[PDB]
Amino acid sequence: MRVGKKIGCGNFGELRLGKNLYTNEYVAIKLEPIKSRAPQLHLEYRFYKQLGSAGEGLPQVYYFGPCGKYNAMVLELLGPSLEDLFDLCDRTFTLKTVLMIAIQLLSRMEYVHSKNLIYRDVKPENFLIGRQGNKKEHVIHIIDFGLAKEYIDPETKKHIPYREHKSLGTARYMSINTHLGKEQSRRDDLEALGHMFMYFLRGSLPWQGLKADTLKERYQKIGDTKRNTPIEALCENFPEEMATYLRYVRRLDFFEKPDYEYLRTLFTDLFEKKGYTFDYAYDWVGRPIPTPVGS
Ligand SMILES: CC(C)n1cnc2/c(=N/c3cccc(Cl)c3)nc(NCCO)[nH]c21
Ligand SMILES: CC(C)n1cnc2/c(=N/c3cccc(Cl)c3)nc(NCCO)[nH]c21
Ligand SMILES: CC(C)n1cnc2/c(=N/c3cccc(Cl)c3)nc(NCCO)[nH]c21
Repeated sequence: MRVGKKIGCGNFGELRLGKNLYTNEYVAIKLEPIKSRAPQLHLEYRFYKQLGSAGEGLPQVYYFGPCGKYNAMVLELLGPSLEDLFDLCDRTFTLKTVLMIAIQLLSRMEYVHSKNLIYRDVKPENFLIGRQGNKKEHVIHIIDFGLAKEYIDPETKKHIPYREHKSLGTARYMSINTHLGKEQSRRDDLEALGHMFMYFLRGSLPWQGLKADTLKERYQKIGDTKRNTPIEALCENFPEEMATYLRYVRRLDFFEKPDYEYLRTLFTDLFEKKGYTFDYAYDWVGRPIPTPVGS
């Protein structure tokens, strides 16, 4: 409605509706308290700037600066997330929808990697369609670069070294090697995507809803269960290509450049085999799509 409206409640701050005075267009204002003892917003801004707004499926970024008691980052206003659309579609997606998502997100993640960044926060909440009117509703955008990292050193142009005993993104989708505390690299982004694709097809993953003693133990139980769930069991009654995908990405080496084209062709060949047309008729098309604003 009017600018200044709260349009999102984030983990580190909030999201408000703004206007671009140059165009009269609505924009998104991401806010983080200046008092934050774990500031993330400026890091994110710097990453967005390294990516640029050239490659498709990245929000345009306009501004970073202090705004009252907040730091403010202003960027392109988008539509709902894949998780919201998953909820709208009663928490399963068709194969056709999942393949259209997968093919696009493989290009998106490749682009991110091409800019020397690893993403490290794959989850459905972080992939948003464009707004309805704005003719980019078919485009799946990647957002939230707060957990990202430069994996090629700017100075030496060398890949970051291998390391262990690391922190611990989001437990539901993270790679097995992330659970083991290994430094994440390009492979881990692709494995998390694969877990997300299987989440969409199945409706859930078998390491969801586990009970723990503490956060530490839940991460442990989830990681243990991922290892104990064979890909064959995980992908039972879905096309073999899903299992082929998971095997490939699980078997990538730390420094290895993924063959993104191989993975996209795996899904495109299945897409053609099934007789599907890439018409952007996702499952949610024809349903009432949430919109952040009208005008
Ligand atoms: C690039 C980031 C800062 N960005 C841009 N647009 C959005 C966004 N748009 C909304 C917000 C509320 C409802 C809807 Cl349908 C879209 N939501 C979110 N997050 C969900 C908060 O409601 N992030 C957005
Ligand atoms: C009335 C308030 C809620 N409002 C409305 N629109 C904006 C706003 N819009 C911007 C700021 C920078 C670039 C662009 Cl394109 C829009 N920014 C801000 N704050 C960031 C710049 O001070 N506030 C805005
Ligand atoms: C691209 C830049 C010049 N730009 C475009 N629109 C804005 C902007 N929009 C506002 C701010 C306050 C109220 C309203 Cl309605 C819009 N604010 C700001 N504030 C930050 C200083 O420019 N910048 C804006």
